[PDB]
Amino acid sequence: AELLLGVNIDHIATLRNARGTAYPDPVQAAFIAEQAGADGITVHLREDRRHITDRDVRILRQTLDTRMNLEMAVTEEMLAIAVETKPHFCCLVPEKRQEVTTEGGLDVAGQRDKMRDACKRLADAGIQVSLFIDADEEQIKAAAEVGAPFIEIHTGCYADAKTDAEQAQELARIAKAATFAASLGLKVNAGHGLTYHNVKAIAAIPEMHELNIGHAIIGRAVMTGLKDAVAEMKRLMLEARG
Amino acid sequence: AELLLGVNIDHIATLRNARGTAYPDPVQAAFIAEQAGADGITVHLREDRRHITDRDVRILRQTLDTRMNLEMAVTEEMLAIAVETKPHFCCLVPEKRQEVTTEGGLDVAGQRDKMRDACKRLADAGIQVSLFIDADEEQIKAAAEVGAPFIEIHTGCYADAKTDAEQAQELARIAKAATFAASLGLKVNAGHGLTYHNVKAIAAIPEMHELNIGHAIIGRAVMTGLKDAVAEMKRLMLEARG
Amino acid sequence: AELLLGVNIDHIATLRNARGTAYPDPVQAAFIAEQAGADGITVHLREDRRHITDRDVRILRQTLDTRMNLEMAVTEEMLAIAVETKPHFCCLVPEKRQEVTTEGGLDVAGQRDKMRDACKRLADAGIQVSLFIDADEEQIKAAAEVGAPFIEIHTGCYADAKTDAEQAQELARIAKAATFAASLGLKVNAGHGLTYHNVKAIAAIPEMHELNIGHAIIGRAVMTGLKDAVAEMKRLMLEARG
Amino acid sequence: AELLLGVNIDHIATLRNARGTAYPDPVQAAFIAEQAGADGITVHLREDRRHITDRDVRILRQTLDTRMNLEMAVTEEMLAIAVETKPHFCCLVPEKRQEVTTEGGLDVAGQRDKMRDACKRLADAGIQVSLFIDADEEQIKAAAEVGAPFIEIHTGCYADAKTDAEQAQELARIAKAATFAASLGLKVNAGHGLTYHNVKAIAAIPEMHELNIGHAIIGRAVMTGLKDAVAEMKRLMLEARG
Amino acid sequence: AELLLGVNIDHIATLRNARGTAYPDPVQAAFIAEQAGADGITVHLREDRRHITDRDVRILRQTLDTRMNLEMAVTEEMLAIAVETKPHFCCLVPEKRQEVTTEGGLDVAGQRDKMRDACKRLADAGIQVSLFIDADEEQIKAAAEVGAPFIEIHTGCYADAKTDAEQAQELARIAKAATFAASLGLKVNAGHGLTYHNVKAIAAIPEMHELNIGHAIIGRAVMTGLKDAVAEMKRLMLEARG
Amino acid sequence: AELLLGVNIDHIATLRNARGTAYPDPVQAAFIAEQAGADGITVHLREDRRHITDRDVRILRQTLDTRMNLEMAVTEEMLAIAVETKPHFCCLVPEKRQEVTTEGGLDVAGQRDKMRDACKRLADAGIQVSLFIDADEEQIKAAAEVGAPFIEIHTGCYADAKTDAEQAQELARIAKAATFAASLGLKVNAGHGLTYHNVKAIAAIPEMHELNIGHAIIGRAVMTGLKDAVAEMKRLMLEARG
Amino acid sequence: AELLLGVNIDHIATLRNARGTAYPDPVQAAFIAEQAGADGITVHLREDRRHITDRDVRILRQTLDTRMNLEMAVTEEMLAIAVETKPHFCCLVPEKRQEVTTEGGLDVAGQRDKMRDACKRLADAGIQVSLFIDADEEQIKAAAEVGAPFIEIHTGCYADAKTDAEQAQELARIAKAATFAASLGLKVNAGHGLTYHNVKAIAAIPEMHELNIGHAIIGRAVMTGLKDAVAEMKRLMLEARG
Amino acid sequence: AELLLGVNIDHIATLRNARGTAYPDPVQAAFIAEQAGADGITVHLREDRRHITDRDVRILRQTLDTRMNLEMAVTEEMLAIAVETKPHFCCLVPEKRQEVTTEGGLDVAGQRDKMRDACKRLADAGIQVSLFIDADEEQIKAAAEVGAPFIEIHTGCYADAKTDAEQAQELARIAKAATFAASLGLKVNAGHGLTYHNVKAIAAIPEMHELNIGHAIIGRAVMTGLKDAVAEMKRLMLEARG
Ligand code: PXP
Ligand code: PXP
Ligand code: PXP
Ligand code: PXP
Ligand code: PXP
Ligand code: PXP
Ligand code: PXP
Repeated sequence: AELLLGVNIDHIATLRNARGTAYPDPVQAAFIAEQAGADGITVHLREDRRHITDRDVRILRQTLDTRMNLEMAVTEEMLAIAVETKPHFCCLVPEKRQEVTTEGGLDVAGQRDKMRDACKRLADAGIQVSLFIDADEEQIKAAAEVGAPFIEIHTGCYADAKTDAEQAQELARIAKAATFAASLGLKVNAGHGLTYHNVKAIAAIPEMHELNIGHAIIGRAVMTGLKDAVAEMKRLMLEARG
Repeated sequence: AELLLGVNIDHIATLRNARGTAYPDPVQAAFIAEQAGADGITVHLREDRRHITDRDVRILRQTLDTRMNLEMAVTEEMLAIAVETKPHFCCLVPEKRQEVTTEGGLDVAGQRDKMRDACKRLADAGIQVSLFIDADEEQIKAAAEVGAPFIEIHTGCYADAKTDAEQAQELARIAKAATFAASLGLKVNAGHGLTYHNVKAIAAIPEMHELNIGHAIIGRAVMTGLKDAVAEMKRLMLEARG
Repeated sequence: AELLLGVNIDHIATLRNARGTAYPDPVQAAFIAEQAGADGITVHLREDRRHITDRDVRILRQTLDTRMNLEMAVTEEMLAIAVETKPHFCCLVPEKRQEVTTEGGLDVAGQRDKMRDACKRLADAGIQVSLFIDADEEQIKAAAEVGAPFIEIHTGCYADAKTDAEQAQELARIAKAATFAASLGLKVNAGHGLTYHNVKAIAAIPEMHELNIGHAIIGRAVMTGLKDAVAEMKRLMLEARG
Repeated sequence: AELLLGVNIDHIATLRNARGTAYPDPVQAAFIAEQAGADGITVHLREDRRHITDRDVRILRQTLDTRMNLEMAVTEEMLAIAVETKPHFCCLVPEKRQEVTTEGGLDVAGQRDKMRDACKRLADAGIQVSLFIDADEEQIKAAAEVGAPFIEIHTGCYADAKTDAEQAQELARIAKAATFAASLGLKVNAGHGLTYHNVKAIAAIPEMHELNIGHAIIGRAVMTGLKDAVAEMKRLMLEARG
Repeated sequence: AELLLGVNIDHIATLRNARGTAYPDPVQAAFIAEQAGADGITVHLREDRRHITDRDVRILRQTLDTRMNLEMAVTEEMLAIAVETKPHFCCLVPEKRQEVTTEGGLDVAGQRDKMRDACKRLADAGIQVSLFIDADEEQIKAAAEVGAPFIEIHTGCYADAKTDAEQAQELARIAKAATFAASLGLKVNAGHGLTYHNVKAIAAIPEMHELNIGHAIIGRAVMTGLKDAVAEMKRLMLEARG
Repeated sequence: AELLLGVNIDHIATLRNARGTAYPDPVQAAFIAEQAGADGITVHLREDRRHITDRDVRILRQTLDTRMNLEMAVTEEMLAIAVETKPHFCCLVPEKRQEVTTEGGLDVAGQRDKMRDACKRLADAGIQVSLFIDADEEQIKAAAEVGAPFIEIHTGCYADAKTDAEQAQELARIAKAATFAASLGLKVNAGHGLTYHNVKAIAAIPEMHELNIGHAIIGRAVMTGLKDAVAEMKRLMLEARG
Repeated sequence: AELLLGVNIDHIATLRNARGTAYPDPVQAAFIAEQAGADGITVHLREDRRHITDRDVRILRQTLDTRMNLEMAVTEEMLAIAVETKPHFCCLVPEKRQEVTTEGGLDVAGQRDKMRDACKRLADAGIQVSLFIDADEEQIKAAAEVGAPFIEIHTGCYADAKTDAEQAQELARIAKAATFAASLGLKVNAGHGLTYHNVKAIAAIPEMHELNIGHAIIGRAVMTGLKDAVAEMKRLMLEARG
Repeated sequence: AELLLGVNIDHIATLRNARGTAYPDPVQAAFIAEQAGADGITVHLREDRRHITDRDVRILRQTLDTRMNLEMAVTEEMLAIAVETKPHFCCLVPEKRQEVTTEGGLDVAGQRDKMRDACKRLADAGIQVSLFIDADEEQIKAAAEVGAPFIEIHTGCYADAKTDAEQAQELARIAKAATFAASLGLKVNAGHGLTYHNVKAIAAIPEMHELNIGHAIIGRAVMTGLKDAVAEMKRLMLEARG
């Protein structure tokens, strides 16, 4: 099967929420992405509704032609929204109310019960769960044990590497983590900080199932337009695999 | 002489600052806009460097092929920077820091002395001053008496009008204010809230020298790309005048 | 006051409804059209929901950046839906459950009580009413007398003209009818059967406020794409006025 | 031997037939498609001529630069039309006058005499026959036994799969069925319900000769234009094979 | 009314007829032209079928969305074909079997009876006749007297002018001829040798109803593509009139 | 090494020569093609200067950025011009003057001495010689014995095959001939009649060095423009080899 | 009638001559420009052949579809080249210190016999002569006295104005000089330093016959490509006259 | 893994410096290239600042989203600039006669102490150093001996080959030199004179890390625009490795 691309459109909403106006509309962006290389659309419903809103989730759930990947913190509010929304995928992330963006991976190994119940609860509601974690063997083994079918490896450290060596070290760390996760029966994704110049090495990793990318695509889109921004990212991804 | 377009690129920076990375870069957005219909580039340096930064102003000042319109609050920090930067145009606006955007016009009539000096100060630097004000005769007479070459009428109320009637009222108000301003020897600009659907009626106002538009252009841009977004806005404006 | 274009996206749904699938989605078409020259989006909620559905109307009302023009028959059902949806505009038309399309013109002059009540009811909910009528001064006088602020002249006979002379005659007739309409205080729109080759003569009529075009645009769109189809239509319309 | 694409333009006519007008014209669509990646054009001449008409078939047979694949039910009428038109390919399908679309699969195993005669008759006129069947080895063995050189596996159950597991199962089933088909000397096509997101798994099946896709392409076309819609589909198909 | 453009597609056929292949097909070119600025499609059925064939006329007559302008010599063969074909317009030209192209205008003043019967015969068959003639008062008066509703002034001499003065003289000669023709009640067209650099002066002439252009459009199309080639010619024409 | 594309621009001239004007100009068409996938430009100087002229060869020789492939008949006039012009490649073909195009291959086996000298003569000028021949071993052995570096297999019969079977026969014949030619140390090219739909099977033949294609490319060009036409042909060829 | 644009392609050669290679080729740039809004092509053959070369001139003279405007210094070498070349226009420019004014134009009032001689000589050969001069009444009287039919006003000072005031002044001086020149029977062009942002004010001057623009267009072309850069400039010019 | 492309934007500055103006601006060309396939940007800061200037370097260092490859001659001025500039890469090149070999590369084997010194010094500052040298074993041993981590092979001879044979020879010599260089622990780049038609053979060499290309891309850009020129070059490179 081919490498999939999940396009995170949160930042379309962050441009909108800077004013009280309704544009640009994430609902439009999703249609564009889905027709230009996206295999899924991702939204992170933050507790503070900083960008994506309940209104967005609600309409997107009815308009997406592919499937929704709902990113959210593991809280009662979100599990409840998640269960009612029935998104195809749900990606559990850690979240501070005023963090710049998603900081690190979930602390699964240190909250086994909490994650186990959440996975169970989402799974009963027919949602395929993905735990966003660091390329960390302990967290990976834990994710598998709490029952999650997917993990999504945080590519931030790789993305922020300051030197070519630091970068190669993070790459290898991620590739090995991915291999270990698959050996435990997990399906594995990756995301955060992926760009047009750093994505191919990540996409070359065989175990990768889907990459979730947002900011870099939206950043290219304001110059170039979303359609091309997405098509270009999807092109580079398949090139790395061929 | 033709109606001019000033593109505000603040929101390119908004998108960039949502994260710690450097893209999208306001410097790229300016080249694009200048080559697609913009006659000048506007940047608003907020006290809280929310979006546009000193870095941005410093490089932009060296890369713009047209000219800078520096929107700023009337404070000593800003006046010093302006005198220092020598932007072709300077647009004085009220500011609070935690504001969603620039609300209404400047209280010029109520601070004649403070405005009188800033105008003289900036003009001695060879900068052309624009006072962002409400479509209010008291304020226009003030701006005139104080010596500012330009005023920029706030189109916010017109943009937010809730009914067709309310819109029409706000329009006639801006149109009558523009004629009045012109009769006092002021050159008049307009801006804030202008979109692809409400710009023409404002562009048709004879006295209008330049319209400063930002958010609606960036909003169209994440869908179509900055180039077409700017070219479209400019096309609508020239059509209005024709 | 620029000639406006209202894009009827009914036929996007005509294509969607031929199968059980959900694409093409009217919601996407609306965003494209509103950004390519459409000043308003029009949908005909038929008694038989052959294309636009309650879902489309419910979501469109939330995603439209411009304004909805709800075409509907005068029935208790429709009037209830309209009062609740609160479209910006509402266009009342004659409906025969099994018709190929709107055959043409409401009999207002013979149902003044019915139309009078409909108009008031919709106006009470804040909806600007448009009575779809033939280029007939008796019908027009009636529309004015019943209180509708708008009328839309049926351009179908003009569109189906079999000879250049028949066409010329229906043009003159539409033109005289529109001038009469305006002298009564009515705002006048026109629609049905307009094409890329017959639209200019109608757009040239000075009294025209908005043209409502659907089928020709969708027919061009499957070939060239909605964006260019809408833009071309709007371009020809503005050329006619110049 | 490259995977071929057969573009079914039935739905261009679906849009044309909603009115009395003659556009969009299937004849134009055919030229566009044949020049954008289509290797053959497909039309379904329905008993009720709801879309493609005798005119379309008569003109298409003269304007096609590639080859026609006539989809039709097995009736004396159709067989007579086919013998006279002499399409390069003919695809026999089950037809119920009022169906939404081809429901799926001919019952060949239970009408061997009928199908045997049809196949011979068409082959006598030089037409290469294709029996549209379900991924069913009994039906497939029969198609081979009756003398048809081609079969087209119905991909509808796979397209309408409600769960990833159901989908995976219909894929495996289509795949095993195709391999069995080939071992019998049959050439195997596939069609119905294929989309931009579900086409690769089908295109990857090595035995596949030509995919016949219609609705998804037209649905994308109203948005982006036929040319790009066909090209995108063909591009994804060739990527799956590589 | 706006200046119309009749696109002559003969040369699409001349490229085709250089081989025994069927491409490029005039039928495709006509659809493109008609959707890119053409108001009518012109074909010259030559006695030697050098480019356009009976097959072309026959299919075009069924596919054109606008109307056909049949150019032909005044011979029994053509009058008969013309009457059976019932094209909207028929343009009578003089013709040698092996001339490079149409050489000059019809000799109407010297074949009054012949032209009178031909006009009559075509007119009974409901065809609007146009006599292609030189910008010559005697020929123009004659055309009017023999009954033709249209004349088409040969722009060849203007097109071939060797010097700027020779050119200005031909321009004036054509403008005066056009004025004289209109004064006699004739509707007037122009064509032959019109290019992207010489068309505007011709289009600026008020009496001009439709320009018929071929070679230059096809010559640009091989580089640029027909759509743009036509749109560009149509753009220049309307510019000259505004 | 990759499969090369040689674009024959003769038919650009065909279109130009249909009239007395200078457009379209082969010189423009060459720049376009060289920048869109062509690795060389081919021009066939016919004795009757039907399309390409001495002017064309003289300027082209100075403007080509890649290299010229001069197709000519084996006559003294031509040999002299070739020796004079110094084209990188020279392709010897049979010619009659009133022929629709180049029919079959050169009779090399039957004129060994004449061909032996032309080859030696041209090679002494530093020109690489290609003998246009039929996929016939007798001719290939002849071309080998005579000293020509290259042979170009005539793909005409393959292009004209009337049935799928006949096509397959012609293909295997060209494929086996190419391998044979290669085994005798000849470099092999192919051409004549290659289209967008039959090129791949020929491109896939391993031994093929360069395919010379003209008419189908010019034919696509009047619709889409030379650039896309060439780029498309080249894309299909590289796909075949991959 | 129509304001004309002459594109100076000198800097195409400037980029080519930076190396020993032949690309980019001015011959190609000329075809692009002539089909994108250029009404003529300008090349300045410098004595030192810094950019444009003898071959450029020789070949361009055979490939231009419009006309050549040969720019040259007044020497015997150039007069003989121009006489032999027969360009349509010749623009005499200063190339040495003993030829220019303190501003940049050709010193005509100081070389009256030389110019009188060049003018008469070029004219005998059928070349229309333009004298490149300053917006200077003395030089203009001189040009009129000497026999030149055209003058081309140097817009450099205007283009280099450092302040708005300074710019308005130079504009004025050019406009006045244009009116003055016209009153003496001279046709007048303008050029040097014209850009996308300063051209409209110059285009609006009514007496302007043609604007000669080079560097800004090529400067834009490296980013957007020559076609759009030329088209855009022409569009801006026509907007200025509407 | 992926072959990389470094775009040299020197000639953007070459076109700008031909005048006193600031356009075209290298800062813009860099954003375009980095988003169109460039993996790095190269600027050669010449002692004479013929094209790239100090401001270019200073600003580019702050705007590049990828990395800078500073090309410079080995002098104290440049070493200090590079040390202070901290570009990611530095490519040492000959700028004076007493620095080059008879071919074009830097004479390392003849200035071993100087290079050993530059290499060590740049390295201490974190700059990866590349020595631009000939496909010469002696210079390569020297570069290895001296400590440089990279060499960039001069492809000029290969690019200027006058005959196919001559070209195959230089290709071979480059390939051998690449393998040899790699065997000594050096990473290797290539560049100078690479074009759209000669790059694939160089890209196919496995040891190649990055190709540095400038003039051909800018040469193409003036025609097609920088974005497509960069994209096209990158596409050709990747095709070569597939
Ligand atoms: C779990 C997860 N995956 C992917 C992303 C996408 O990150 P980026 O916007 O950096 O591409 C995010 C950012 O919210 C995330 O939180
Ligand atoms: C202070 C200020 N902010 C922003 C803008 C532009 O705002 P908007 O983004 O709505 O066009 C203007 C121009 O009126 C302005 O003066
Ligand atoms: C009242 C009215 N106006 C305009 C239209 C649009 O018509 P068309 O699809 O013919 O463009 C319709 C569709 O029936 C309509 O009912
Ligand atoms: C009567 C007539 N009008 C117009 C044309 C178009 O001429 P051109 O191909 O030169 O544009 C022709 C050429 O056949 C013609 O004969
Ligand atoms: C003599 C000759 N003519 C024409 C061509 C190209 O022909 P076509 O136009 O069919 O590609 C070739 C290349 O085979 C050729 O050798
Ligand atoms: C006489 C003349 N006119 C116009 C131009 C065009 O100047 P620019 O390249 O500045 O647009 C030039 C420069 O070659 C010139 O010499
Ligand atoms: C060391 C080096 N590499 C690569 C290049 C690129 O050369 P070209 O401009 O010929 O593509 C240059 C020329 O600046 C160079 O000096």
